[PDB]
Amino acid sequence: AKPKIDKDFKGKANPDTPRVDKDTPVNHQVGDVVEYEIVTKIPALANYATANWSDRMTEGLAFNKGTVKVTVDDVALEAGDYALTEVATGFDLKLTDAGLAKVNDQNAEKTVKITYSATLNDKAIVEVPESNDVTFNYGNNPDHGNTPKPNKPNENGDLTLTKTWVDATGAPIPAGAEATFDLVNAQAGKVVQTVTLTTDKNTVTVNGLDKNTEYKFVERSIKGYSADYQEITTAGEIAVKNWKDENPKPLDPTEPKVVTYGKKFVKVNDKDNRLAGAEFVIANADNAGQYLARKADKVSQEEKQLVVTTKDALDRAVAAYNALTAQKEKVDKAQAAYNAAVIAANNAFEWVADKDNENVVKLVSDAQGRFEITGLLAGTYYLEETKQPAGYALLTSRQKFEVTATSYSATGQGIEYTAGSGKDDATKVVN
Ligand code: NA
Repeated sequence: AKPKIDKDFKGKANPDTPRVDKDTPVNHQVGDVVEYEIVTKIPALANYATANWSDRMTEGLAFNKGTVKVTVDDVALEAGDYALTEVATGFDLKLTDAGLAKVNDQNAEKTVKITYSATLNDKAIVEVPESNDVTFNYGNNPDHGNTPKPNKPNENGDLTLTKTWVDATGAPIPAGAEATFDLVNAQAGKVVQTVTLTTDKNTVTVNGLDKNTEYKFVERSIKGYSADYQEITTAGEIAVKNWKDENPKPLDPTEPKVVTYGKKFVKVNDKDNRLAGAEFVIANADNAGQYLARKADKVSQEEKQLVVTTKDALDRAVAAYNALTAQKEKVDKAQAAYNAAVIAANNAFEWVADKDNENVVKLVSDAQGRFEITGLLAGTYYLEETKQPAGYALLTSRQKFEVTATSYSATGQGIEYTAGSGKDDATKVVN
């Protein structure tokens, strides 16, 4: 009777028997190309006027335009069978009359498969998942529904919902019913707040949200109305239009999640004094092996140049600081600028045999001894010091560290990343 849907990583999707652990994010490294598949079962003897799929992704996943492929019963559709619209944050794929004829009026269940990919990018934050979000909007009447578009709150934590209503022709009409929405953290898929719009007030502001987190208002199905989520035009505002299409509720599968990991370090001496200007690379073995580098063909000339120029300025700041008596915030700022340039340039990682390779990632301690690495797979890695802090001997041994699902954030480690934090969330490196 009703169609069935699932979305998962390529090869895992199963509309009949969806995977049990979907909610648990799968560890990837920055630059990974994540392959997705949507599988939809359409019943025999269907007579749909609309069969539309739409997907929107959180900002750390860059939809790869041109990667969409669609098959029915493992047979490729023709260009004329669907209308595909691609945007920075995803796509909409709508069957034309020609495409509908291939899933309608069939004597057996039809299986639609849509595959595509997205690239995990440098906007991803360690331990915060990234996600897509597919909705299948269908019915015997034309349907105007689509998938939610995630959005961040305004600077002060406010996110506002506005709802309007139209008939099947697009003409405004009064609210047809009370409308309930679940405000969902779009990264993790957890509901944070439920709101209800009465028939006389079509807007509501939710306060206290995280300005660096994406959310979405997911409409609970209202009988005979389809939810058309408007493109995002500004932070802190989400608009929804309800069409009186008189179609069934849409299909809304449980999407998988991806996540990257990281590690924090503090450079100190034997008295726990924090040291600026120590430089390190990362190796994949306790001796020999390879070193962590950004992939040269995935980084622009401008991105590479910024790493170099900010490093030069950091070198100058470290020099000027080291000249000061015990009795510079300049170092911290310069180091943060360099760190930001490194993150922006680290679009993808690879392992290289030559530690002198110009693309090898180089970490530098600030005036609080701090340095860090983000965007990694879990594993056992090894720091190698390449430049000692002024006045100290070069370390001779590599230092083992473990990257895990909580290694960036957890206490129970060597030292406070930032003194006084109360969290021992960094690896201690002693000079
Ligand atoms: Na969905």
